[PDB]
Amino acid sequence: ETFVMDDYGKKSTFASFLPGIAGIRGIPIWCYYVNRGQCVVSFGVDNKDHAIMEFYPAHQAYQNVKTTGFRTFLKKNGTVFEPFSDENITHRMQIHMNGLAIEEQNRSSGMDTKVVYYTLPGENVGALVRVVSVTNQSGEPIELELIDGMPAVIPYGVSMDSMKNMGQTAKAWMQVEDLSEGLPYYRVRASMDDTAAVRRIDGGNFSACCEADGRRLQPIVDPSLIFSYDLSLKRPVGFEERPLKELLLEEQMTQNLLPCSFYGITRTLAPGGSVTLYELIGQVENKQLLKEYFAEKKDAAYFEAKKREADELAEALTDGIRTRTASAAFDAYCRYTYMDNVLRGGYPMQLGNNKIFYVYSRKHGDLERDYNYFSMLPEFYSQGNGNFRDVNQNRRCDTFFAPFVGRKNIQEFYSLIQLDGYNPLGVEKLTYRLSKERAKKLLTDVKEEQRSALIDFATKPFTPGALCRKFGEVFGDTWDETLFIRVIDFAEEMVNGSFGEGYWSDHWTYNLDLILDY
Amino acid sequence: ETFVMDDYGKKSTFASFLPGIAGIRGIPIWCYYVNRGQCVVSFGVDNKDHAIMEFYPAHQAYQNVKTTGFRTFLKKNGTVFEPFSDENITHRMQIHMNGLAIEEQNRSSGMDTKVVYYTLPGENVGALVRVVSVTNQSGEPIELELIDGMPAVIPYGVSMDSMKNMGQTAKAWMQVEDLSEGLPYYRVRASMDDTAAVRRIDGGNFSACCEADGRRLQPIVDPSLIFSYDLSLKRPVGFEERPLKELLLEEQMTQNLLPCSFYGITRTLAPGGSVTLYELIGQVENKQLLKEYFAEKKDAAYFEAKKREADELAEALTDGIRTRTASAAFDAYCRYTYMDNVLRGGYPMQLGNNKIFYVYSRKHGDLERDYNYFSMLPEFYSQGNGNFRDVNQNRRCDTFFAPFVGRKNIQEFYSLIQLDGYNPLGVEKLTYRLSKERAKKLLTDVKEEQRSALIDFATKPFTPGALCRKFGEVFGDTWDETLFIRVIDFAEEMVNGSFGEGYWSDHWTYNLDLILDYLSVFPEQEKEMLYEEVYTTFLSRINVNRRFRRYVETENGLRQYRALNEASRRADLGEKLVRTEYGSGDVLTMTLMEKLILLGAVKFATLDAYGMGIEMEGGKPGWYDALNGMPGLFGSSMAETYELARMLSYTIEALKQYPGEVALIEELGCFLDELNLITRLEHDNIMRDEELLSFWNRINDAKEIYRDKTYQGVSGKKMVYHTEQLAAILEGFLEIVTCGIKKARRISGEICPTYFTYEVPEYEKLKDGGIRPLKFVPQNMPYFLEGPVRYLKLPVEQGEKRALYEAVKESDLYDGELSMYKVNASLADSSFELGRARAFTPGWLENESIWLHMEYKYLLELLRSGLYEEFFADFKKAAIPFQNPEIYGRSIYENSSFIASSRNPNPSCRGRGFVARLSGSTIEFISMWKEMMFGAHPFRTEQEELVFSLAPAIPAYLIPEDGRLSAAFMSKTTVCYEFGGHRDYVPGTYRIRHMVFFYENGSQATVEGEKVSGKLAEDIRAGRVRKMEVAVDLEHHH
Ligand SMILES: OC[C@H]1O[C@@H](O[C@@H]2[C@@H](O)[C@H](O[C@@H]3[C@@H](O)[C@H](O[C@@H]4[C@@H](O)[C@H](O[C@@H]5[C@@H](O)[C@H](O)O[C@H](CO)[C@H]5O)O[C@H](CO)[C@H]4O)O[C@H](CO)[C@H]3O)O[C@H](CO)[C@H]2O)[C@H](O)[C@@H](O)[C@@H]1O
Ligand SMILES: OC[C@H]1O[C@@H](O[C@@H]2[C@@H](O)[C@H](O[C@@H]3[C@@H](O)[C@H](O[C@@H]4[C@@H](O)[C@H](O[C@@H]5[C@@H](O)[C@H](O)O[C@H](CO)[C@H]5O)O[C@H](CO)[C@H]4O)O[C@H](CO)[C@H]3O)O[C@H](CO)[C@H]2O)[C@H](O)[C@@H](O)[C@@H]1O
Repeated sequence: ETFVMDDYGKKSTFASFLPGIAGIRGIPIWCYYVNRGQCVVSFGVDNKDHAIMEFYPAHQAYQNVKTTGFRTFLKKNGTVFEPFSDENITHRMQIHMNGLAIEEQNRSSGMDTKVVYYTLPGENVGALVRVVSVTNQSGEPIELELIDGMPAVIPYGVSMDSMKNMGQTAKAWMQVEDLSEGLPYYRVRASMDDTAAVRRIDGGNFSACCEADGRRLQPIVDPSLIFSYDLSLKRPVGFEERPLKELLLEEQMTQNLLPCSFYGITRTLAPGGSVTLYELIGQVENKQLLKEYFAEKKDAAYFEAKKREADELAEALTDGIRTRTASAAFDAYCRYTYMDNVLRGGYPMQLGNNKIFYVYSRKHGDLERDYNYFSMLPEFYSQGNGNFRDVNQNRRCDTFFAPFVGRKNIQEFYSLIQLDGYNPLGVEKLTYRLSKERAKKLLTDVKEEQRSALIDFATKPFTPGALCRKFGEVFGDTWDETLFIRVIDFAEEMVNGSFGEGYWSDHWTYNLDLILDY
Repeated sequence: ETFVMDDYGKKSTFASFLPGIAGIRGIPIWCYYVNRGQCVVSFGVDNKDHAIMEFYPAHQAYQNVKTTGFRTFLKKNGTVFEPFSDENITHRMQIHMNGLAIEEQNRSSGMDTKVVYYTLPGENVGALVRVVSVTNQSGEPIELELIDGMPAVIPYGVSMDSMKNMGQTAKAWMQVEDLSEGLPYYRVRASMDDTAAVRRIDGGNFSACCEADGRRLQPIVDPSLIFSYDLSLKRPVGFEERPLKELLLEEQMTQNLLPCSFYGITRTLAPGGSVTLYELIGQVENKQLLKEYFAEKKDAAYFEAKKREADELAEALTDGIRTRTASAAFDAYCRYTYMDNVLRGGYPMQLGNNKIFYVYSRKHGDLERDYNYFSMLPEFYSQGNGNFRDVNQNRRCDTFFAPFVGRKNIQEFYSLIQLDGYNPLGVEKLTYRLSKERAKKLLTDVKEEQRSALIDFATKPFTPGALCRKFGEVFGDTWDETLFIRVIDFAEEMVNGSFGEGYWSDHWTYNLDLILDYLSVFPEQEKEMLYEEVYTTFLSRINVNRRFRRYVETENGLRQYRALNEASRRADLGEKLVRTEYGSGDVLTMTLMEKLILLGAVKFATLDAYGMGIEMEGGKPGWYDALNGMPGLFGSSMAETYELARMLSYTIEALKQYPGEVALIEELGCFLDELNLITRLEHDNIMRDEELLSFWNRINDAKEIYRDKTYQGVSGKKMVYHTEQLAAILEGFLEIVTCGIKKARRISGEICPTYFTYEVPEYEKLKDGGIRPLKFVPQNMPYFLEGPVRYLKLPVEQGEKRALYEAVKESDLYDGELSMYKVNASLADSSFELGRARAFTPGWLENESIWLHMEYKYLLELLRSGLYEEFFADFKKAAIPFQNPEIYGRSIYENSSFIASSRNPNPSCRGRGFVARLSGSTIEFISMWKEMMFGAHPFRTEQEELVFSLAPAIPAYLIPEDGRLSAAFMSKTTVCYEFGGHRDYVPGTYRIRHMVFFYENGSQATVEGEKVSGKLAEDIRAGRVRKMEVAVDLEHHH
């Protein structure tokens, strides 16, 4: 069920990505990786211009993975080693359905390193969980000092074109705050553009690291404390010159720089011992939500439960094509193909009692499809728009797997045919609108102050995720789902369709297949 | 003359660039470098999207210099070393005037490496020459295999945005051809864009490497043959695994890849031996030109001659400011400053017999000014366009160095002033056009086939470089320059000027400096300059809205956002001049006096309600560009008021000096009469009142009437006047301005203010839709250094200026530790809508930093006022050449935009320059040097007779032990002094004994005393004297 590659550093290069599914009640993110270094290039939330790690095409991703990617440094008795930096040392790679784990077995230094990547499922905050473990395989106790983190974090509010063109001047707006509390907040001082909503940048990027006991660690945001005069990020000269304890006591730059995030601990490892770290890198919209999320302590059990939930999510999503044949590769390929088809087209689900909804759909884009401008919705019940041909083809055999769909697809794709035989290119995401009298009749078990806001929001067109977020923000934390179900059920479907760019001559031929499949 | 830095890898980072001058007959290129790796980041020809090396900002340049920059690999008996990769190994760096050389001394491997960079001068093809030498310092013979080249070459036809966004997909169009011939050609297979001219990409990038013997080498274009699976370009795994000889025999990729260029040789070096390589990386437009260029073999003598020519080009360009003082750093800084000023403004030269041309000008841009879009012309007689303010300031002292220029600058920069007082932002490059009959008459000694093409090309507008290129392409290689000279001479000058983006409120104040600089050399031409009818008027493009319609009400209160009406937008291609008969007659001509009167009248009657500042109604701020939101808050500036007062005083003096008759257009005369009536009516009310509204309404109504009447067209009818009425009107205006300045000084405090910001609490809505204010509430602003700098120009007594200097020294504008003058006080207590300046950290960019331009302006104003001792004391400490190179973190011969002050939160960055060089302080330093070496007025006029005298003022720390100082006067005559002691020779404390003149024909002359008048002065001003000997206090003692 898993694919294992040995010595991926010396093999041919390829680019892949995580599925980025956070479930019904999660915030999805996008992450791409290559088979070089620590196998992470860029990731972020929503579309571009909101990326925690700078986005690169495939060539630049291959060229700059080992410098701007995740970095891990070790020191064993005055000598500094760097895992996943030398291809001669044996290393391995595993590709799960919804995960990625790599490891290295360095027989010279007698230490093993394992890194696990997965997306945090089913939480109000979208982030990328990262677990790092180091095991001592020598025969004597050792004194180990570890540093691990990301050397370049793009502050919130910096556009991609700005970063790639006017980067030197863009450093005037960069800052990092809240270092004493252990939750650094990366955002711009003021809006880059010369328009309204000045000093309105409230969202930011956060990073938190903790051990098994659950206590957070003091971060390092000044790259000059680790590399000193070396601006190529190739040698940790500062780490070699000075002990880790001294570095944490030194004053750090917080403004007019490109901030980083490194966490360090000091430990003495007995033979057979191990050290584990847990990290969370994500993006929020205000400090209040971030503070509320960390109102309860996070520990190892929480992270392992989240990892199991993330695996089970994909394993249950792709449970409708399970087969058994002579070769397991065939059924593994079948499951992967079904997952990809669901990811591109959209998984059908039954919403309310008479509505049909599609989730996980997105405008695809990757390190090789760099000409596209991908976009995702960072809220509950994630969905996205797409082209006509792709969505029409992907939903060809949707009735067979989900009998309750019926003839929704046929009506949807035959109502987009104009009187002259041509059809619009775009198929926008679903939305719902509620009338006046029905809205006033349904809302009879709520306070007037909440009722006014709810009836003002529900009348305008909305998406289910936005409705759920508004429900939460209005009712606090002790609401009921029956009201949401009734509002969705009594809502009215809103028509969809965008003209796009032009008229093709082959988009009309993919409907007889739907008719025959039904 | 050269700056040497040791172990530049471990020092603080900085960014610089080569001057990129290829001479008159060369193709210039642009190249930037940093103090990391091999010190080359990106270079190319023309603007961006045509770069051989990918362009990066400063941060990315620092981060990726060691990977995408030039790479050198060595192998000594199975072990691979890489020079300029480890900072522990000793290395050195030298910065020449027009070159760059680095070296490394590796005592472990016992090998030395030296790399030299320079631009190829005076050739039809622009390229970057690179010389690499390796010397064996061991005691035994070694077997050396060398590989050197560039790992990433951008094929011709790939845009920058494409490379930085869609690079993975863009590799489908990349290819490399002509590998057997040894001249690889990098270009795209077809045009990237989906438009016409398909398969028309003919230009490309080429690289050629040869040894001393002149034979070319087989290149390597596949990076996978050197790095193998290592895609990070960090380890040459392929080179380590296999010998060099085997690599050259293997098949290489030529399509669907990012090509590189590596050259390799194999040699056995005896102890003390050396190996040298020469390279050429450039860009052409067709293969035929490249083949023709390499029709003759290139060898070591050719390259060394080219290097000597490149050095001599700069050494001769900067030969007009040569001096000799106690410290060589001072004269080196003077030469560098003059070179930078020439590079930004343009070197004057005499083209043909009656034309004046400027070369080497460009739209500047560098790794730190990444927001600009630089552009250069890749042809002979290189030139470029620029902004109005920068070009106007850079050519302030151009007449002194080049007497033959005359009054070209004054006419050029006064013909760009529109009838409403504003001027276009852009000043495009010069161009020429030839008529029909003259073209057919001149071309009578050429074949018909060539004549048709020549007369078809010459009629259309053209540049001299394009004309020379067409001449060459038509005539082959055996033409004559007399035809080109005659065509240039008989060509007609074409008008220039582009509207740009918007209207500022400070571009008009940099012309009195030009007038005074011209008059300081030709004191007897004043009347002729004033009463010459040659100046034209630029045609306005956008007219400003009325004051009532300029106000928009928002939630925060009443604002001033709308400033221009789009309904009256003009076309930027129809006409660039103003004609009589409402646009259907001949070209309108006005005298200089009329222009001065119009400027004074228009800049008057624009004062704010309180009558202190001048409204910035053009939608843009003044000199301080960071506060780009001030015009939206009813902003006003006192610097414009001071400049207006100075200009009006000068105009009054000029009118009272030469009586006569002055003619003005009808509208200007009516405006002057109405303004005189308003002033005569409300002078009494102005004196005793705080807030003035009726005066503001009357003057704004008159100005609006005049502006709307004159915008749509002006008749050629002209009204005669006299001098007494104009003198009286200008005296009244000057009195009003002086009263306003006094009121502003009373209100502000101990230091003269610089800006004001009003807020109207109550307003009345009109029936037509406009908004009529009822009252204004002034608000104070933090102190700025520009205020006192402008105020020092006014003619006040010495005591007030000394008190102002003491107050400024005691105030917060004077940094304590650095002993320099900041730009402004704390802005943290002002409104948040001021602009981008409020979003910057204090002590960084234009926020409480040390701006060299304003500091040098203040020092120059101190010098001109007569505070010689204070000027010397402050210049000893605030000058760039006197700074500590370690703290400054840069060569002391180069300027910077600003220096971080003590307010910077990071202590380690306090006292370091930024934004490379080419700031506005170069012209300030040039003026300071001129007035310090020769005095304010070398030439005077009395009873229509020229008088020549010198009044130098040199501080004690510049006179050498032998007491001899030399400087270049008029860039042709050398003046040598002889001081008899070590003391400050301020004027009034010394007397000149005698002077000796050396004519160019060998005759001598000795004039006793200090005053020389007559034919000797005429010869001196005409450059007929080669050397002078001036003695102060007789001979020199111990
Ligand atoms: O055969 C292989 C595949 O070919 C594909 O066709 C490609 C075609 O789609 C591509 O078109 C280019 C446009 O995508 C490109 O779009 C531009 C935007 O990128 C730009 O905005 C970005 C902005 O998103 C970012 O934040 O900032 C950037 C810097 O400011 C900014 O550039 O806006 C532009 C203006 O709106 C917009 O045009 O524009 C290019 C130039 O016009 C287009 O060329 O072109 C490729 C090369 O020709 C094609 O290969 C097919 O679609 C695939 O099916 C094939 O598999
Ligand atoms: O106080 C410090 C200094 O501040 C400066 O003000 C800065 C201001 O000039 C800057 O304006 C930005 C524009 O320069 C920028 O221009 C855009 C172009 O870059 C773009 O074309 C490029 C193209 O050249 C390249 O080949 O491809 C690129 C990718 O496709 C493409 O982006 O075209 C745009 C549309 O025409 C054009 O706007 O645009 C930015 C966004 O509008 C502007 O912000 O902004 C800075 C930050 O606000 C200012 O600091 C002063 O000028 C200096 O005097 C000060 O020293």
